[PDB]
Amino acid sequence: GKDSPLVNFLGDLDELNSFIGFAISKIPWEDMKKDLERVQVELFEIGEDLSTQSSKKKIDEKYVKWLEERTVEYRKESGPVKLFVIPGGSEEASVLHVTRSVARRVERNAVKYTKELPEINRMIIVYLNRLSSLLFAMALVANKRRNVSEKIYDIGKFW
Amino acid sequence: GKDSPLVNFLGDLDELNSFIGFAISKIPWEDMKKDLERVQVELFEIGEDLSTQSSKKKIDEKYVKWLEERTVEYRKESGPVKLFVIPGGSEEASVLHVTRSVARRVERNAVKYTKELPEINRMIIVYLNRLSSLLFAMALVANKRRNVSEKIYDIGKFW
Amino acid sequence: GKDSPLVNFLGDLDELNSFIGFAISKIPWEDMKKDLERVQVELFEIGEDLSTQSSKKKIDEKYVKWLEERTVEYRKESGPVKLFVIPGGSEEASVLHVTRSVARRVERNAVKYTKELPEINRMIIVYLNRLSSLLFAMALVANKRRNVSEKIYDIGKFW
Repeated sequence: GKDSPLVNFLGDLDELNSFIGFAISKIPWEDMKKDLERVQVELFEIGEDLSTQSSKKKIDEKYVKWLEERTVEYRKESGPVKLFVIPGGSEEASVLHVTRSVARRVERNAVKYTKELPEINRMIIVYLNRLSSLLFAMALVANKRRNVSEKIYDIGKFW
Repeated sequence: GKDSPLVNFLGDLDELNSFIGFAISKIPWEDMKKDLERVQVELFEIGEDLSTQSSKKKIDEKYVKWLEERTVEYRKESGPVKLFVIPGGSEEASVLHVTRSVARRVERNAVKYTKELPEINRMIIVYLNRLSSLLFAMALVANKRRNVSEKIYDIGKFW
Repeated sequence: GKDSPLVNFLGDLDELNSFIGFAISKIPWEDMKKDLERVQVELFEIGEDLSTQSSKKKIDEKYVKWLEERTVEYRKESGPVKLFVIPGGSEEASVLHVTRSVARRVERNAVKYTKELPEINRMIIVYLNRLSSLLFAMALVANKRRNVSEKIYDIGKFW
């Protein structure tokens, strides 16, 4: 039976994974390609965690850790940015922002699916949350590397 | 708490805003880039309207007006087109059509969110409706500027 | 009245149709462009089937047949591939995978819409299911034609 919470969650993961594959094909920098390729493998691990109630794979803090550390490294390169950043700029940053918004849609759906499947590993939602911040940091670096300035809808805070 | 109607509406606005950022990065014409960049700022204003029950920003008829006037200008350039237009053609028109279909998805979701949040400013749904027609008109002009003919699934009407 | 199951189904078909239009604009091979252009026309026929309770157009086995036969031809060219394929590679295969994941989202939604509209022609869901496999086969051929190797998250089976 389809349309189930599990099938839909796996479907959302695949959609996100496919946009990531598209971002990788449009980004020329090896550091970002390497990081994103690791995320794709881990999205498959997340799917196996979900599909086997954490029996075959179990997402834990180390997965989340790596996302946070890479996020810190990209931000070190881009430097501080005013919030909010209007998504866009270089085609590389633009595709990363699209991918980021899809990751956020999967994150919201995951919270909803957890209501129907309380057994879902909570670390999965944390991973998804950290992933969107990593994608955001990568988009900032993409524009910097492309000599493109960030467009801001200024709310008075910076990151 | 996430998964709420407000958080989901804001998430949909961000996804649309990100596709618009992607369309801008793929379009070489300054008139379209200028118009789309204004829409991105206004999507942030729409988000603030929603988030503050129209206290900090309030979408009104003038926002919608500008969308309609620009729509008329693009259509003046493309001339009449038979309906239905099969989405595609130049990469520029194709990305505009994708963006248009996402705007329509946000518009439908907005109608659904209004059921859970009757306080939402109705002008927001009107803005979203006009935006998809503007994106459609821009896609027609994009193909014309690219010497690409529109593909038609003819229903006997023209616009 | 919007937000209805019919309006949402038609909206999902349009979103899928628009991504297909985008994939066509990014693919240089005439065989794939021809096949995808036929799918776009048929998505409009599916919309008319839905909108007229199969009165004006009626999706039947021959539609599905053509999808399966073309799928077999692309697979003959790509040869066998290990599963699971991590979506991505060439920009052509990447956009095809994104389109494939959207087709799968429309397929899942269709199952849900059928619950609210039991009159929907069941062959429509079958068509959507076959379409995602065709898109998958095309993505394999796209990478082969681009000298790009498939990335695999190996589950021990091949197709």
